[PDB]
Amino acid sequence: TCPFYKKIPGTGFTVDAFQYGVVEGCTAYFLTHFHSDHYAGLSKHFTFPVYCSEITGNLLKNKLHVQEQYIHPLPLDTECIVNGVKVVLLDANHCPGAVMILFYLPNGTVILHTGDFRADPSMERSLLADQKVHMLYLDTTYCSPEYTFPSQQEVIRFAINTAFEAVTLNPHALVVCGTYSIGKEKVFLAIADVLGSKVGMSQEKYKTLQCLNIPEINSLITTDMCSSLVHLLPMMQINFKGLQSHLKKCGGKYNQILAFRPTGWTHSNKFTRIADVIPQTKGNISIYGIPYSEHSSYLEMKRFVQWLKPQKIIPTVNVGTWKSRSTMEKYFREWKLEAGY
Ligand code: NI
Repeated sequence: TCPFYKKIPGTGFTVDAFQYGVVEGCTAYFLTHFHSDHYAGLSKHFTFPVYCSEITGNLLKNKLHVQEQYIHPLPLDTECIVNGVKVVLLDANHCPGAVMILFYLPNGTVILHTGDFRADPSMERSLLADQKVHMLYLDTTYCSPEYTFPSQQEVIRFAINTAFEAVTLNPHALVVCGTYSIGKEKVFLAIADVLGSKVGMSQEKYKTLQCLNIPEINSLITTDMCSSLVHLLPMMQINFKGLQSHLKKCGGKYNQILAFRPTGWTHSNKFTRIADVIPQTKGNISIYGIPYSEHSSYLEMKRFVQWLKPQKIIPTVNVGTWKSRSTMEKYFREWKLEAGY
């Protein structure tokens, strides 16, 4: 049964609600982005209208084989009418194709659903600036002050300089980057650009990347592993055993691996500056864990919400425990009293 925080009152609409069978009263199903916790339940047998971005629609058609007649892509930053309700899709600064959705209810209420997002001050100059929002359905993944991490720009700087140093010291080193979903493509693309290489990968991952409208992508990626000195591997293989086994397959082309594991936040963020990060090393294999996040830090979240001044907030992440829910409500009240709304 579909939970309340996936339903949009006063409409026939649901958001990221594909795993509950046929939802009673739902005339249009919105999908914020192509991550499996959110698309869970879609397939080629789905026969209700799906509303999403153009990129999310390319992935629905090519990866899950949803038939074209049920896929309704919408342009961003553009007022659209769906089943007689005005909607707009905004960039969520999450993974490729990820959107937030503004719904303009017939009774005059305005609702923003952020999907998954990384809040940024640049959102304060989108179409959000123009009007009041009554209810916010908020990605609260890191809604606690302990959750600090660097900008994406600082993390990429660390990774490019680390990779370029290693391979200039040893021209026979291979760089490996872990992946399990779309998102975080800047990690491997930035590293391959500084090394003058294409990124090599499996046929299934190359397929996924071809759906993403990334400029000049044919120049950046390849399924020919032998021509490439940056390889992508499934995240599960990013460990000493998996990497040893990969090096064996490269036919004595390489004598060292440097590997990156993009994570979200980890507790070593509570102690160590990005500058000071060191790898785990066994023999000729080193593994860096780097805190590349596609969700808001606590401070980024707080700034967006205090700017938006919503009348009511409905969390969409960490809603399963009483202690979580109570923690989040406390922070929302602090933010409200501090800013005066
Ligand atoms: Ni996500």
